Amino acid sequence: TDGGITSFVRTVLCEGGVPQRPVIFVTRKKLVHAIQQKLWKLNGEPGWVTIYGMAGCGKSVLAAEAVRDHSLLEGCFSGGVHWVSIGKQDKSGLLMKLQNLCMRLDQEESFSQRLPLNIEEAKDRLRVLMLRKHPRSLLILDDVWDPWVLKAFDNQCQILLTTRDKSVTDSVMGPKHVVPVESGLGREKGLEILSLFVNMKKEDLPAEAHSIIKECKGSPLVVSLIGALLRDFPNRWAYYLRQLQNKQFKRIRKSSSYDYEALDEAMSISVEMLREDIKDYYTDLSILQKDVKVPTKVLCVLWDLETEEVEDILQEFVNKSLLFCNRNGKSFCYYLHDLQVDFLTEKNRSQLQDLHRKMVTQFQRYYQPHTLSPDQEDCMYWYNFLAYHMASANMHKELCALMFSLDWIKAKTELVGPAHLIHEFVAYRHILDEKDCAVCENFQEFLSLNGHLLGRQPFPNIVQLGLCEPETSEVYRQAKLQAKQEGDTGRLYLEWINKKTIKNLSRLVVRPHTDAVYHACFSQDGQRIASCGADKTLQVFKAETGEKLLDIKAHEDEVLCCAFSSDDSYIATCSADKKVKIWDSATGKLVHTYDEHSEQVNCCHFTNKSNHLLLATGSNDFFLKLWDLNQKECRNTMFGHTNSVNHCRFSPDDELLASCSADGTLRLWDVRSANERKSINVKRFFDVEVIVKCCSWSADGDKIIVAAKNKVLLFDIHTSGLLAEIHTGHHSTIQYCDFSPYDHLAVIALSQYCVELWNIDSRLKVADCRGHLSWVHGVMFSPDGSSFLTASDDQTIRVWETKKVCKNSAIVLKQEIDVVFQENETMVLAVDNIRGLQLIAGKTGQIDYLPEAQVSCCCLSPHLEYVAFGDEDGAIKIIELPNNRVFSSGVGHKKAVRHIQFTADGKTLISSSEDSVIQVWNWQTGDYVFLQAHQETVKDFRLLQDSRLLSWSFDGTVKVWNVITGRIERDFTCHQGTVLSCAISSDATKFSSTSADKTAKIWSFDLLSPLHELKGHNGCVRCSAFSLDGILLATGDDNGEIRIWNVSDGQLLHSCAPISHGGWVTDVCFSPDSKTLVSAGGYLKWWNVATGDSSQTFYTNGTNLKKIHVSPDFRTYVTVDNLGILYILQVLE
Ligand SMILES: Nc1ncnc2c1ncn2[C@@H]1O[C@H](COP(=O)(O)OP(=O)(O)O)[C@@H](O)[C@H]1O
Repeated sequence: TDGGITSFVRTVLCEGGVPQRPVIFVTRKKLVHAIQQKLWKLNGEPGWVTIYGMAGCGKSVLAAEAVRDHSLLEGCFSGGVHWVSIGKQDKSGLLMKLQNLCMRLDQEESFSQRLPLNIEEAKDRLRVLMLRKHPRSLLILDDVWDPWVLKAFDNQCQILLTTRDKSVTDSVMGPKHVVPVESGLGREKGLEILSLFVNMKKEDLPAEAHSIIKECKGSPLVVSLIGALLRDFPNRWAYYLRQLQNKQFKRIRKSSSYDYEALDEAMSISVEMLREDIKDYYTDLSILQKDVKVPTKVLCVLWDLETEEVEDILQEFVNKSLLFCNRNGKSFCYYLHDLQVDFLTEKNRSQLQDLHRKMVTQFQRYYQPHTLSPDQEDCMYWYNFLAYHMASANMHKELCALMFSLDWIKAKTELVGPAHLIHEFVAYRHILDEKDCAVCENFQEFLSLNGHLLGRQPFPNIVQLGLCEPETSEVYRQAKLQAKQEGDTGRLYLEWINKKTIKNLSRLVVRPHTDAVYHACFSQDGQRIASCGADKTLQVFKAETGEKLLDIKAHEDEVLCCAFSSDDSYIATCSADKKVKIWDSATGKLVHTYDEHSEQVNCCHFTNKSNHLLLATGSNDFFLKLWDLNQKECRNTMFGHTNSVNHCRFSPDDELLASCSADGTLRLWDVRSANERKSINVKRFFDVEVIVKCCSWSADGDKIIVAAKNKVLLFDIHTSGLLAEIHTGHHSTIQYCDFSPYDHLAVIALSQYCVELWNIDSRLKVADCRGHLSWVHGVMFSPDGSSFLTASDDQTIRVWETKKVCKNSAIVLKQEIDVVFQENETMVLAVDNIRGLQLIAGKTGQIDYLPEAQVSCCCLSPHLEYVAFGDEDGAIKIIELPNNRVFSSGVGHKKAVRHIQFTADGKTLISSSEDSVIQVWNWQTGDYVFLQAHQETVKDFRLLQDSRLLSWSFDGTVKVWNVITGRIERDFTCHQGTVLSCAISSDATKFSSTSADKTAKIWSFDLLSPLHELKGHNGCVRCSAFSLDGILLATGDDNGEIRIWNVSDGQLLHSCAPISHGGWVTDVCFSPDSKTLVSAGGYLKWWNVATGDSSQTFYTNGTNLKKIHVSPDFRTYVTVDNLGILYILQVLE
């Protein structure tokens, strides 16, 4: 003990949160220095300095000491040090930590307010604050347990960690050091501690002294604890040596209790000597978890006391080394050494539940779940632990009542995201929703769909989101009522009416993982399903009900794939730990492991024939391996791939092994000899590198399908010919697929939660499977191909039945639709996502299908009775509804048909395509009027007053044709490039403005020049509308911007346009009242004329909307997102 401090060192250390010396301190200069050395041996270059050793040997104390020396601080870590206490943590654990470390480093919000909402984000937000804002700083990781935790700090920093396992760094790259600390000190130093505690000097130290140290195994933690006794009870020296002698401590699980012995004893004793009043307070600390510094306030409510008092009480404990604590800034928080938490938990075992119940009880006697303001020292403790205690006390009614509440969700998510809660629901499911209710799933699904929204600023009206759930959901009822209980307050909640129809409701949905699901598959008889994800476990459940069957902890790192053997007798799993494992599918007992791959093994499939029993594995190490489960050894190692082997399947006729890799090849090895028979280079891309993934065989084993970037390809196993090439979801990359055994069906997880099954041979999409709003990693058919499963990042696994999914339906449409608001109801005609078009009557299912050669655009004749449509090949057809059959085909159009509309009257059909003519087919007669704009291409058009028609091409030109007399009355050149949209002033028509990459020039039809150029937008206008007379013209920006302008030749009124939109702003529309402006782009969003927006609500699952259909009453809306979901909203009662 002494002084190396410098007031500088002080501040730097107090800032980084570095705990300060113990009650009694004894230098260990020999080691302190050794560490420091390893620290300079870092230089300026990032690295790792590890201090390892048995618990309580002093590792923490040592660390804090190393950075307590100006000489080392300045000129080395000039930027300071940051102490992060971590301990044993799971994914949610580490987030709670990182979140905290982030509230610390960005105290000013130098780079965004709000904490990170997940580990991945957090890691990033940190790699910045550390490589600027805090450059040349030392990070202190205290008590690291798993290697993956360091993998989040592995961002070019200089880190000094403490750990019991000297192997937590085996999973990290970078220069690494080590500094072993002996389990215990030396009799001299040991004696020193006691010497300093009792107040003597080794000389006057009783005989037992040299003998006591021997019992405390030289462990500082233990020694201090005892030295604390001998101090508070100066006579009983030989007495205590005796107690320490015979460890009278009896803990269940007798067995091999290491560090316990000595510690348990010292603890048992010291605690027993606590005054008969503060004795029950310490017992209460048996619910204080390992690695969790508790703020004072917590205990005040626990013990119905007040700040000062509590602190004194707890100060007594700290004085005996029964409790530790450090400054969090004025307010104090107290922790416990991991070893003591174990002591207390073992001792007071049978009271734990009650102690947990005592907490919560005192939390309710003082707070409300959704009331705690973010200024309370204990604010955090409650959010991330209130749920814990309730369940640790096994309180159904209490817990349920907290989780099954939007207020809690809203309150918490807004503070820490939905990450944690999504975990809680899985964890506490058992004690949570049981009975017969599904109120759990409801909230469980609720968090899936909107998880992406919750926590993100601006915090989304939780009531709205809840209104978009099934009527039959608690989430809905809670939100609905939350609404009505406010009826009239300048809000108005839109209410998705056809919410019912949409939602491809899958026959079954399973939630058994706490992290992303990477792969899942059916048992050979299809009765069961096994799924393995990033949560490190192997899971199995009945295919029929999701009824959990097995919950194994398969690996020590993410599980990339899993499969069943030919007789479902086994299940293998291969993971990132580079191991492969075999399990008894019945009992789940490990039936041996095979570690031989260098890198992570991705592929693992068994032989199909019930005869032989082999396992094939592909790995990032470029090899493939055949294992003979009937042998403790590998059987073959196929060398050959140029890159990572991503997939492999045995042929039905077990003689061949197909293999798929990143080296751009498909390959057929010969099982019986592990020899490469063929290799098929994938060269269908325009030298570029391509990765092939999923790759299954045909029924006869004579064909193989594979996926590469945007395509699925069918090869002839023999000739090696490409028998087919279907192009998938435009331009993205197929993440996974699976070929059925019938109907040449193929299911592929397109790109990001999009799932569509195609028909090879027909080379056409058959169905759109909408079920996830988070990445889909895997997907596959049951063995009879009667159904398929979906595995995703939203950590769910859903089972679908093919038949039901492939049936044609109005659940998913294209964005080409037309609506007719006819008072008593709404009517939507839409181009089906696969074949024809649907006559959807909102406010009633009444969906009527009309098949057709895949139309390209729709059209409704006011009065219904007739519907018209565009064609890919240019065809035009009117169908008459009253009959629903007899139609007509008016010849014309080269390119595919774009816009298409009926005349005011039911006769004549104006239509445009991708060329410069506008067909005016006055059907019924057979007459035609052509408008050779001679432009380049008619961008679009729209009917006008009396048989007059406004038209704009992307040549800056806008014309005013006359139907009946294809005569260009007016012709303007209002822009030097594509005219994107433009509307009329409706009222009168004195005005009709444009918008076109640049600004929004507004005019009057007459003056062959614009009234005034509005060069406001920086992104480029894409839409606009005139106030229903009013005197305003709102314009849509290509960058979510949207300025309001005034009908007065040219000005620049208020630019209400945040983003802190969600991509583009493809539409606007003033309200009759000329006060509320409705907007649509990445989502709908209402505003308030003249500064400030409004009901910024309604987030649609999908984005990139186009044209929002408001109605007369401005109390009904219809739209369609790129997810093909039909939104028919309508202001609440
Ligand atoms: N050098 C020391 N001098 C005095 N007490 C010490 C010393 N080292 C450790 N201790 C005691 O042990 C405790 C710190 O233990 P710690 O270092 O955190 O164990 P671990 O290294 O396994 O995390 C303190 O409460 C203190 O009383």
